[PDB]
Amino acid sequence: SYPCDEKKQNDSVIAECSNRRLQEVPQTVGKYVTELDLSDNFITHITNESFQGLQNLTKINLNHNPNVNGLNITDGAFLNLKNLRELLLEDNQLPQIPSGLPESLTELSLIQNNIYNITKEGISRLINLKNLYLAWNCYFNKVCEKTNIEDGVFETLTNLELLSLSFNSLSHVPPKLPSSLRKLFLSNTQIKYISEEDFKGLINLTLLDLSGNCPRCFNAPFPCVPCDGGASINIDRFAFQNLTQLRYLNLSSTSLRKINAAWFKNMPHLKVLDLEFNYLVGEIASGAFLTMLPRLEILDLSFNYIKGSYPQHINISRNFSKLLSLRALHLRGYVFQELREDDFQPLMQLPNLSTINLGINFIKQIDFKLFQNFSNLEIIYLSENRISPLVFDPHSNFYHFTRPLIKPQCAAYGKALDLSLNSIFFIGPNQFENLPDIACLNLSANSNAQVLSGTEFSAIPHVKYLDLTNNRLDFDNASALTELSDLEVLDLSYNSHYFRIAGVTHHLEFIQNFTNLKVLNLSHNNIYTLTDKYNLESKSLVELVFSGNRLDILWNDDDNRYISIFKGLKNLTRLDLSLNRLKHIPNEAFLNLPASLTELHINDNMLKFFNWTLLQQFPRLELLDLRGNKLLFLTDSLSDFTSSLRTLLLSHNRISHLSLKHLDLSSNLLKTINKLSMLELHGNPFECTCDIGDFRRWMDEHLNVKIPRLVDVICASPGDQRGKSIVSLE
Amino acid sequence: RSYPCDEKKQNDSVIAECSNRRLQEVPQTVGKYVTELDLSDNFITHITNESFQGLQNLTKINLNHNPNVNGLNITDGAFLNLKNLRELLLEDNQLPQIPSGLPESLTELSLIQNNIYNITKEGISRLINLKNLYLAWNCYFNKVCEKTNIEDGVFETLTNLELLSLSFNSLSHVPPKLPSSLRKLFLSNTQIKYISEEDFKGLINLTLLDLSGNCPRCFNAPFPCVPCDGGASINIDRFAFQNLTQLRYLNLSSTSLRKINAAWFKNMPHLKVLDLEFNYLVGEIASGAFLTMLPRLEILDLSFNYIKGSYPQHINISRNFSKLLSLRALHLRGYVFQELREDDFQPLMQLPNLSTINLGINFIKQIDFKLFQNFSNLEIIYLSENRISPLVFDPHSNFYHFTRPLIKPQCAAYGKALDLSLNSIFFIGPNQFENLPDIACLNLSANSNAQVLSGTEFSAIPHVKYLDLTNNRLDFDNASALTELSDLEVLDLSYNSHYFRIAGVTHHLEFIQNFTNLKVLNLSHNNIYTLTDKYNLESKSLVELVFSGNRLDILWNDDDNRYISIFKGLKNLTRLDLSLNRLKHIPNEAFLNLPASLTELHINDNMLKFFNWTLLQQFPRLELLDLRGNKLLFLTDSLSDFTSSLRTLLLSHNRISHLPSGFLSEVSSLKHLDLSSNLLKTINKSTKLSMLELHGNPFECTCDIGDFRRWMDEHLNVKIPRLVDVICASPGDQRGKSIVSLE
Ligand SMILES: *[C@@H]1O[C@H](CO)[C@@H](O[C@@H]2O[C@H](CO)[C@@H](O[C@@H]3O[C@H](CO[C@H]4O[C@H](CO)[C@@H](O)[C@H](O)[C@@H]4O)[C@@H](O)[C@H](O[C@H]4O[C@H](CO)[C@@H](O)[C@H](O)[C@@H]4O)[C@@H]3O)[C@H](O)[C@H]2NC(C)=O)[C@H](O)[C@H]1NC(C)=O
Ligand SMILES: *[C@@H]1O[C@H](CO)[C@@H](O[C@@H]2O[C@H](CO)[C@@H](O[C@@H]3O[C@H](CO[C@H]4O[C@H](CO)[C@@H](O)[C@H](O)[C@@H]4O)[C@@H](O)[C@H](O[C@H]4O[C@H](CO)[C@@H](O)[C@H](O)[C@@H]4O)[C@@H]3O)[C@H](O)[C@H]2NC(C)=O)[C@H](O)[C@H]1NC(C)=O
Ligand SMILES: *[C@@H]1O[C@H](CO)[C@@H](O[C@@H]2O[C@H](CO)[C@@H](O[C@@H]3O[C@H](CO)[C@@H](O)[C@H](O[C@H]4O[C@H](CO)[C@@H](O)[C@H](O)[C@@H]4O)[C@@H]3O)[C@H](O)[C@H]2NC(C)=O)[C@H](O)[C@H]1NC(C)=O
Ligand SMILES: *[C@@H]1O[C@H](CO)[C@@H](O[C@@H]2O[C@H](CO)[C@@H](O[C@@H]3O[C@H](CO)[C@@H](O)[C@H](O[C@H]4O[C@H](CO)[C@@H](O)[C@H](O)[C@@H]4O)[C@@H]3O)[C@H](O)[C@H]2NC(C)=O)[C@H](O)[C@H]1NC(C)=O
Ligand SMILES: *[C@@H]1O[C@H](CO)[C@@H](O[C@@H]2O[C@H](CO)[C@@H](O)[C@H](O)[C@H]2NC(C)=O)[C@H](O)[C@H]1NC(C)=O
Ligand SMILES: *[C@@H]1O[C@H](CO)[C@@H](O[C@@H]2O[C@H](CO)[C@@H](O)[C@H](O)[C@H]2NC(C)=O)[C@H](O)[C@H]1NC(C)=O
Ligand SMILES: CSc1nnc(CCCO)n1-c1cc(C)c(C)c(C)c1
Ligand SMILES: CSc1nnc(CCCO)n1-c1cc(C)c(C)c(C)c1
Ligand SMILES: *[C@@H]1O[C@H](CO)[C@@H](O)[C@H](O)[C@H]1NC(C)=O
Ligand SMILES: *[C@@H]1O[C@H](CO)[C@@H](O)[C@H](O)[C@H]1NC(C)=O
Ligand SMILES: *[C@@H]1O[C@H](CO)[C@@H](O)[C@H](O)[C@H]1NC(C)=O
Ligand SMILES: *[C@@H]1O[C@H](CO)[C@@H](O)[C@H](O)[C@H]1NC(C)=O
Ligand SMILES: *[C@@H]1O[C@H](CO)[C@@H](O)[C@H](O)[C@H]1NC(C)=O
Ligand SMILES: *[C@@H]1O[C@H](CO)[C@@H](O)[C@H](O)[C@H]1NC(C)=O
Ligand SMILES: *[C@@H]1O[C@H](CO)[C@@H](O)[C@H](O)[C@H]1NC(C)=O
Ligand SMILES: *[C@@H]1O[C@H](CO)[C@@H](O)[C@H](O)[C@H]1NC(C)=O
Repeated sequence: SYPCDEKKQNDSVIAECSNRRLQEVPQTVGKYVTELDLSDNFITHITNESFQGLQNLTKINLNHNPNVNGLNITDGAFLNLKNLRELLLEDNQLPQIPSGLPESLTELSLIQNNIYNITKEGISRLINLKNLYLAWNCYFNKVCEKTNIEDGVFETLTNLELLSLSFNSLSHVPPKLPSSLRKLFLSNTQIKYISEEDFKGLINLTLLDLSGNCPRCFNAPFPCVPCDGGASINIDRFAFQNLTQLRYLNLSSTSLRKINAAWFKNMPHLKVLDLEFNYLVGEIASGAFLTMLPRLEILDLSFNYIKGSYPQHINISRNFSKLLSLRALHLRGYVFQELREDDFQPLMQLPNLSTINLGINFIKQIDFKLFQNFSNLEIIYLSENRISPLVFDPHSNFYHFTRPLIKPQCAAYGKALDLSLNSIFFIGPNQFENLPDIACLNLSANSNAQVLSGTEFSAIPHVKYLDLTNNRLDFDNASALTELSDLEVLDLSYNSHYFRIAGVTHHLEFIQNFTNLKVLNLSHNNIYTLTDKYNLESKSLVELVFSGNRLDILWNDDDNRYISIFKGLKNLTRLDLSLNRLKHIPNEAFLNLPASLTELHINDNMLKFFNWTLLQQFPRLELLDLRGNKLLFLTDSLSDFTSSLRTLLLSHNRISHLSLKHLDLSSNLLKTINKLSMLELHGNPFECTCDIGDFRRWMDEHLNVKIPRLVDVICASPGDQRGKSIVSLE
Repeated sequence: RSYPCDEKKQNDSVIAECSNRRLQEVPQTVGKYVTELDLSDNFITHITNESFQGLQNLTKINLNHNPNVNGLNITDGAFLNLKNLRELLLEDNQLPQIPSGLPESLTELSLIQNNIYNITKEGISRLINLKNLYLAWNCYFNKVCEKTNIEDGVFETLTNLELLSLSFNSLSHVPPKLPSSLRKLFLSNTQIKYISEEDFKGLINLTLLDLSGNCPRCFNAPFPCVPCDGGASINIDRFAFQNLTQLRYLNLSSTSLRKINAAWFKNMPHLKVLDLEFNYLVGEIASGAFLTMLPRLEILDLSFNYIKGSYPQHINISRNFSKLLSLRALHLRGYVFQELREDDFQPLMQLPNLSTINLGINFIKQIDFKLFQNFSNLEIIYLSENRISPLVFDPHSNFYHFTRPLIKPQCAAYGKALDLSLNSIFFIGPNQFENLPDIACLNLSANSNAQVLSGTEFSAIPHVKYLDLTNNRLDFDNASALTELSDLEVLDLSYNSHYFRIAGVTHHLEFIQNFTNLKVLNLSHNNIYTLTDKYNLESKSLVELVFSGNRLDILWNDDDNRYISIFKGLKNLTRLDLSLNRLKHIPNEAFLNLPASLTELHINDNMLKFFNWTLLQQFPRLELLDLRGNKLLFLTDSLSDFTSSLRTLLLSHNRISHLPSGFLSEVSSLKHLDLSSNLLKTINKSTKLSMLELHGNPFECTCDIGDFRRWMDEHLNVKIPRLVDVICASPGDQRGKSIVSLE
């Protein structure tokens, strides 16, 4: 299956031809293929011969061609393809919409080109278009002052559901838009005024994006140019009167000081409202508009701080109690010093509020008991505040940061409190007094140097997932954290002494006291020696991450004190030993790794030899990861030593000569192959020669097996073929 | 030409540096003129009386850290031959006993980091000339030495002994029968929990006593630590120090002290330096009888005396601090408190010579900054690692008192220095610097500070000369940025990025030209890839631009050639750092538009495949050219035709495989040529050259090299370092031998 890999999905067969240095549309493409991904290549010309005799094609991706003049597409180059629905032509340095596109198309993407004329003929006549993407064409870099949209070019597209013109200079919403529209994206379009007539038709509209017009252009990485003065976007009172279906409204970075409550009079289903990066401190305090949003589930009022203002208190309108459907409130970057019980009274009566996001407010103190008064809080996000011890890609939501606030696997356990990146340099006795019952707690990165003694967390004893990463904690005391008898996940990654000094010693006895600890992460603790007790012991532990410590020192111990260090983890199935500067694992030591192991990582060490013999000791082992070592040869008789192994990763080793499903030998020193569904081989210095004919034939006799990056499976020698993919030659 | 050691003249005397050379024996190829021999950090296993035969003149030997990667075997009387041996260093040698038969000539002996548990007469008594004896670290916590045994009176015979260090051994009690000659006695970490009146006896000449780390304050300690019973402090008799009238330096750090007996200092009128770090003296700081007893104290360290879990509103400073009349530096780190008021520091305001106040690591939320106006000689206000908001191992180091300058000397040289690094100044409040004295040196490093600089932020301290803004998230796009500091000479904006760590950051560097006396600017690691509106840096004054870790590759592959002249407007620039800019190729005309004034050009750690040597003609003043760590393949045949000014050319870690014949030829304005770590197999046939570095090349040790070998012997002036690492790659049997080794 070449030159592309060809694969089943659904009832459709797919050709992945992305990122392979192709200089032309191959003619070696499977005839069954209905979707062709040619993205991120070096293709320069598309003609009506490029896709000849291929009626079946339904989707083509030509994005990012070519790399490192743009893409030349003849007139009617695609017209032949009677079934073409989806055509992606992003980042192609196109100067005009290609002429003679097939009427079959339902999705067309021309983002990141140089198209300044949206002409009928170009797109008129593509009546079947549902989704049309024209964003990022007349962006500030280079020639287009304004994007010329021929009058009524879209009125003919009466099935158009999505139109994106974001990141082009338009000045005004185009007239003569089809009523069929459901999602209209007009972010960053230099539209400083919205008339009553601009959206009058669009009854079916569920999403409107006007973000970044009259931007709040403060320290924004991307070019930012506000309207004259600090002037906000101008939106007519009745601009939105006929948009009864709107669910998503984005007004981020429109320099808004006032929000007209009449905008929402006829908008009873509004679900999500983005008001990040405006100046709505006043409006938050009064807030007529808040009574008009009884179905709002998500409100983002982030980064509406006033420059230079660090008020004692936040002023929350009482009208917030009228957001009855509110599930998530995002109030980052208001910036204020104190949160009192009373300031959040309006929110205490909202029945479905499960997320309060107060990140990046530099709050010095919070009256923490106030969070007891919420019936459905699942997420309290307080990262980047100042709590003390208590005694690019177009398809990104630029204005709203998009990944989960708290790691899903932590918040899964229950109520989550994230106090990362605050001032909690030690754990005060009253640190967690008056909190609700917390299951997930983040203390990451507080320069916290607490000597854990078994009393610090007793006020929230039902924590299940505890992130303590990037602190300077001492867990020598065997009672450390034992007050959390229900703890399942503990992350102590990157924990070191305060002074970041050479030395330190560890005592890991506290581990055994937990009867339900599942995952423990000790990565990059620079553990080189254990005190008094040389064995980790746990009946419950399933995953130990030990990367970035000094097992080289521990196992070269003159007394062999640590030969059985992990053996006491009787239930362990995953072990990470990466980055331990291992040259040689004493045979004995390796045999005393838990027999229960399922996944063993010893990558990025300096292993010169591996005793393959010992694998019989691990009947359950499925994955063995030995990447990035210095290994020289493989055993001839692997089948003797394991029946279990599915995946063996050997990339970045020195192997020069040659029951399971995946073998990675990429980036080794193989000159040839003499004589299971994935074999990785790229990066080996193949001697492209006839000896190689054996292996070549083997490839043809096993098409099911996947070999990725064939294009990077390269002849090194002799000189005649060097740099040539082994497959092309005969 | 010396081998294996490098030999040099130091003062009057000749010296051999044979450190870290993988030697497996004491060489016999050592210069006869040599009086000091450094064989440290090698693979030597045996020292016999033959090791140093024919080196009578040796005065100092360093055998430290032999061997590397069981210990060093020294025969009896191995050194006895050497009549002039004064200084013998035997550190980290895994020795089990003091070598027997040491020469009586010794004045300094160091046996630190070994396994010596018996300090015997026979070992050292009768080395009557010893002045300095170091026996620290022999019976530490790790391994066998349960306790360390000192034969009675072993030191009484050493009547010239001035320094005795027994730190980091288990002793339990100060040894008896110590010579009166002692001036410095180090007993740190010796498990000595009690000090009697009799312990210091007749040590009337003593100027330094170190008792730190006995009954340690163990909390969170970086190194293994064992406190005494309960939280008990060291026990020091009232009269323990009554006859130590000369004492100048007393170290009581980490002795768990709650109370300081003022009678300890009754007879100690000259005490200069007093270390009390890591104790529990919060109470004593508030009352502090002892403070009246120290009129000549210049340095007081009361750091890290915080109480566990205590974060009091206020610090309580005794009025008795006003009796420390000679005080030059006060170190009060890690007391930990929330607020500093004017009144709290009244006692210190009247001390005439107090020039350093060190309040690092106190997590102070607010300070009444006007209070520092009331000090006549403050040169250093050190406030790192506090919580100010916006206003609207090596045994020869001090183990307890962190030793480098608090503030970079080159910053503090300009004047009063204020260090507010690692605080909470996420923006610059309008009142940030209201009420400060006149500050010349200011550190704002690492405050997550996202200020949009507009030319007003620093107007209350307008005479700042050295400004460190590193590791913040500042915007200096406004051309008025920092212009209120018209006297600014040094600006460090290293590691400045957007708050949200989102990339794509654009820059405007017009503000630079406003300063008529800006000398050094550091824009390193700002990931600058594009400039808005103005594409030229311009300055009449600037001498040094550090531009490392930006994207000149992007800037110079500009399709419009917008940045061909980017630096040309820096008319006075003499040093430019272009390292780490991912440069593959510098457009010829971009290189020509680098300032002609340049004296030092660094383009190292890029990916240069080619270098247009011809352009060096445009730089008649260029003295240093640094092209290390690139991908360069060959050298022009006649460098002399392109420069008559170049002294130093660094080409380490490049792909050069052939030396042009007639190169290194003609004009020789070249003193230093570094071709180490390249791909040279040999050097053919073909100067004021005085250093040639060649180590790390895969030399082909077959007979053709003989040319180069002979050339070495015929040019002894030319220094070639690391000859031991100038190594045959081929043919096998020669591989791994130094080429000088070949017959
Ligand atoms: C300290 O050490 C701990 C434990 O190792 C680290 O925590 C783990 O981090 C890993 C990422 O390293 C997490 O694994 C990732 O979880 C994602 C979510 O998984 C969902 O779907 C799976 C399907 O099986 C479910 O099992 C699961 O319940 C979730 O609903 C996955 O998206 C990731 O998938 C990965 O594998 C596939 C290949 O099969 C790839 O296609 C993906 O791209 C990706 O590589 C991944 O599995 C794991 O969840 C974490 N565990 C815990 C307890 O949090 C910490 O990160 C570490 N700390 C630090 C600072 O390093
Ligand atoms: C942003 O950019 C600036 C400018 O580069 C950096 O500040 C400079 O940092 C360098 C070191 O990285 C400083 O250079 C060092 O100065 C030391 C002090 O020198 C004293 O003694 C000499 C005696 O000749 C005098 O010339 C000098 O005036 C001082 O009295 C030197 O000790 C260093 O010497 C180096 O060279 C010799 C080789 O001959 C070696 O033996 C030394 O060990 C060492 O390698 C060195 O010259 C420079 O002084 C700083 N300048 C300023 C203005 O501050 C900032 O570091 C940078 N910021 C960041 C975050 O990188
Ligand atoms: C203004 O706010 C609105 C919300 O009110 C916001 O609209 C959202 O835009 C984002 C980004 O363009 C859309 O997210 C995409 O959804 C599509 C369709 O299902 C997917 O193709 C995308 O996922 C792919 O690509 C991702 C990243 O490139 C990958 O991570 C992913 O695996 C997929 O391969 C992506 O999720 C989102 O649909 C809309 N919201 C809607 C339609 O309701 C708008 O972007 C805001 N404006 C700005 C400038 O931020
Ligand atoms: C308790 O406090 C006392 C001071 O009251 C302190 O004594 C000091 O010890 C340090 C460390 O040994 C000494 O500083 C050294 O002085 C000597 C001689 O002049 C030098 O050899 C040392 O420099 C060498 O090493 C340095 C780095 O290791 C290098 O910079 C240099 O190149 C040299 O190779 C170093 O400057 C100091 O002499 C004494 N103070 C005296 C004698 O007054 C003692 O260390 C404290 N105790 C503990 C446990 O910390
Ligand atoms: C606790 O807080 C830290 C900081 O917010 C989180 O660390 C980030 O993790 C994400 C997602 O895995 C990474 O992509 C980022 O690089 C990390 N950010 C920083 C600032 O280090 C961490 O995930 C949080 N822990 C939990 C369980 O939610
Ligand atoms: C400003 O404060 C920062 C942090 O205190 C100083 O940064 C240290 O610089 C020294 C010497 O160059 C290094 O050895 C340390 O590793 C640095 N620490 C950190 C956390 O970066 C900086 O030197 C100070 N600036 C001045 C001018 O004194
Ligand atoms: C907090 S009120 C404020 N006033 N000036 C600033 C920065 C300068 C103008 O952009 N900030 C501020 C605001 C925000 C949102 C963050 C993240 C930071 C670091 C600082
Ligand atoms: C100062 S109050 C305090 N109470 N317990 C601690 C840590 C436990 C001591 O081993 N700290 C504290 C003290 C210091 C000195 C620093 C630096 C930190 C981060 C915290
Ligand atoms: C609006 O959407 C509905 C589906 O609810 C559809 O039937 C109608 O035709 C759409 N309006 C158009 C295409 O103008
Ligand atoms: C709260 O959530 C439930 C389930 O998602 C839903 O039925 C209910 O209507 C929501 N409450 C409001 C006021 O919307
Ligand atoms: C092993 O861990 C699993 C979870 O992965 C758990 O259900 C079980 O309790 C553990 N088994 C034993 C024998 O401890
Ligand atoms: C692997 O180690 C075992 C010791 O348990 C030994 O018997 C065997 O010889 C080793 N195999 C190899 C190839 O070194
Ligand atoms: C004590 O010190 C002085 C030098 O400061 C000296 O004159 C006297 O002899 C010394 N005592 C000895 C060597 O016993
Ligand atoms: C202050 O310093 C000067 C010069 O360094 C010195 O002469 C003077 O004695 C010192 N003052 C006191 C009170 O010791
Ligand atoms: C440039 O700086 C140098 C110091 O390198 C100095 O000698 C010269 O006077 C300065 N010239 C100007 C014009 O500032
Ligand atoms: C270097 O550039 C100059 C242009 O000034 C040109 O004359 C010369 O040929 C170039 N040399 C090389 C080796 O490219």
